[PDB]
Amino acid sequence: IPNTSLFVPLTVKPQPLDKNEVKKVLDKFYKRKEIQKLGADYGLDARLFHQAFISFRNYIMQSHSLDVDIHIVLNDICFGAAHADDLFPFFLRHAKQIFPVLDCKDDLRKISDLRIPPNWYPDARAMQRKIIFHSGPTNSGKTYHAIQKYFSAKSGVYCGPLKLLAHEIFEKSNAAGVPCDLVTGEERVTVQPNGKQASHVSCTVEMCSVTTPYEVAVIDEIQMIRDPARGWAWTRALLGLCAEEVHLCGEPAAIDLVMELMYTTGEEVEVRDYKRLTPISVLDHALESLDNLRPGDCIVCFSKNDIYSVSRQIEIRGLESAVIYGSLPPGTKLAQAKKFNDPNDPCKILVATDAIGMGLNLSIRRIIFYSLIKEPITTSQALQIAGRAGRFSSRFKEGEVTTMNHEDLSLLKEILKRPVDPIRAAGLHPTAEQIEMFAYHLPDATLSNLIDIFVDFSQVDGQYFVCNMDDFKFSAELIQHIPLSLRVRYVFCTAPINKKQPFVCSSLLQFARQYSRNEPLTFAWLRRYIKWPLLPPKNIKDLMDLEAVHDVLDLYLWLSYRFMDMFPDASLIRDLQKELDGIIQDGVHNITKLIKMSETHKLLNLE
Ligand SMILES: Nc1ncnc2c1ncn2[C@@H]1O[C@H](COP(=O)(O)OP(=O)(O)NP(=O)(O)O)[C@@H](O)[C@H]1O
Ligand SMILES: [Cl-]
Ligand code: NA
Repeated sequence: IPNTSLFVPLTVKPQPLDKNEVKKVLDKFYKRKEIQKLGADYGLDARLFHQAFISFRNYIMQSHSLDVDIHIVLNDICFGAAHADDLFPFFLRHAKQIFPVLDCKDDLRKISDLRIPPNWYPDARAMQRKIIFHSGPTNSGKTYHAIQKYFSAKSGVYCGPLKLLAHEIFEKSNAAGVPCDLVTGEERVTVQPNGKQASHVSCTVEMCSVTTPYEVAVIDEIQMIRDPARGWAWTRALLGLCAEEVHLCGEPAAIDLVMELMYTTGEEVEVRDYKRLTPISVLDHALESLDNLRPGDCIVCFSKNDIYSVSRQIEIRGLESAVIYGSLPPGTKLAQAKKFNDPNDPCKILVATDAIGMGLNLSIRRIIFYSLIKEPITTSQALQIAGRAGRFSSRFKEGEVTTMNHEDLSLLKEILKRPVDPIRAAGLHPTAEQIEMFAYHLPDATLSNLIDIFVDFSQVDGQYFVCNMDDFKFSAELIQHIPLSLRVRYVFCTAPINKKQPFVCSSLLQFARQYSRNEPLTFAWLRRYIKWPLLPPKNIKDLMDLEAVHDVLDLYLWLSYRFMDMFPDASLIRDLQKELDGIIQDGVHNITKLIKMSETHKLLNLE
């Protein structure tokens, strides 16, 4: 069972015998089928047996001094007083220092046993919870029902997939006369001047508390429970929120799994179905040509190159367009959204990625898929994107959907109507405590190696899977040379970073390094580090750089809530970040000039 390729051999350096005879004894020992078979009984397969033997022979041949007990046995084997198999217990103890996993396999199994996840949440197990799955398309009112139920409860928590949604529900709750706190990875707002927690809170799903009683919880986008990297946060909220009613919102493809899980907790599931609030239809004609653009059009693109090329093509036609993509800061996304939505603003076309699928209220008359390749978009993605046309909360009473090119149109019709398979399993991840206990057993393993050994030893029930830890392992490998305690290193490797931006990676090293030296990262120090003041961008690469500085400031903020004394200046950094969002916001308003500079001065080819 255990994958022995994951074991990185530790070095055991060398500390009267005939060394030529001993070698002969060693070489025969290695070759005895009996000895190899006894090796395998103890977990030494061919590779471990081999690697332990190489170092064992090495240690014996090169040590100036052996322990007395092994010395005597070698003397006695050489001189006929002992059988050669008597060397085996020494070889085994040697192997166990080369490969300490061989000394604690049962222990590691127990530590990484992830079966019966609900037992991890004794507070939720200790009370009745009823699960209500509000199932339906986007724009069906499934979310509105859950959220109103939340607004009317004496206490409640909303858990969303996106920071923008946590903000939005926090703003709506307070505007509706319901005191509501905000908890995201980067921000905590306590609205009550008494500093006490409000009885409603709006959070990103990873930040929800599983030890706080609530009358009502809402878990938005429940199907993200199968997300390969993030699904674990949805499993944790679904199994662990101590709410009398747990309201779920999402697609019907998540229902069967939810029922399998809630069967294991003995909790009732009530499904409530919703239909689209307004009409929607797919057209018989492609857009075919950008000449055919009309106010309220949204062209959805699957690469940033298409975003640039399309927004510039639109400009050269004498039209303005708004731009939305995932890595924009949130004040920019909102400012672009507001220009596009304002009927009296002549900017009336939106060029956006699939980031518009959730978290922004957009008044879109017609979705035009620019292409259908991201590999083709999935039925779920298409339906989420499509359904953004004609939202009940917009002035468009009906929605339209089409593609740009005519060949794509029946492919789109086909994708949209194709049945979606039930999702099959819920994500789990190793906790900080589990990895810290692994590290006590295997204190010389690197953290990225411990994660792989944990995953390999772990056991899960049929309805779960262990989430991907590639991001976490990339950070671990980046900071592996910095001295940090296990629990601190774990937190640093969980900070969410875009590993494709060198300045973000350089910043994580810098923050980890200063932490390790007890050197607080102050506002003044950070301001010089990012070379403030930063200037308006002149081209796309300048914009990308600003966005990368904005993410570094997010990294500082994320860390400040885990390490307050070493990142003590969060308010001041937030202020600086808001000035940087303003600069990026003006640059994005002017994005067609940045793009024109990139193409015409930098000669970048956008297609
Ligand atoms: N009864 C109602 N009165 C006023 N507005 C409503 C009502 N029902 C729904 N809405 C609005 O119509 C839009 C769609 O509702 P709903 O489908 O519950 O939300 P949604 O934003 O599409 N969910 P998502 O797919 O997660 O973005 C939202 O702006 C709602 O706040
Ligand atoms: Cl490490
Ligand atoms: Na524009």
